[PDB]
Amino acid sequence: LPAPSYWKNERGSELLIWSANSGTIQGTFTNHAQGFACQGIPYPAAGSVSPTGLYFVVTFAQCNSFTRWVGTIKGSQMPTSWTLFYVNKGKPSRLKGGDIFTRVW
Repeated sequence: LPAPSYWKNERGSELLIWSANSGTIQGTFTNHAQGFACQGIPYPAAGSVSPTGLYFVVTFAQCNSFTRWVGTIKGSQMPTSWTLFYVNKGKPSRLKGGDIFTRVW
């Protein structure tokens, strides 16, 4: 994982990587989905990078949710799958999906 570096997915979410030394990732993630109560606020991204790939987790604190991405780095692209855990009648739920982050700088 190059660091620092900056990546965006197809939905326009941002991933800023500060460092990834000794395979611990220190990053900042911001969602930009209009309507999501935690969009536009930067949250820490934490995880691990290895020869096998990477994973990172972001907790959107004010929204009682977190997402974990797991994937790999292939040059300027970072394909990943994700699992979101959240709470609308106050009921927790899970969602699953995929993202490709592309390196911007």
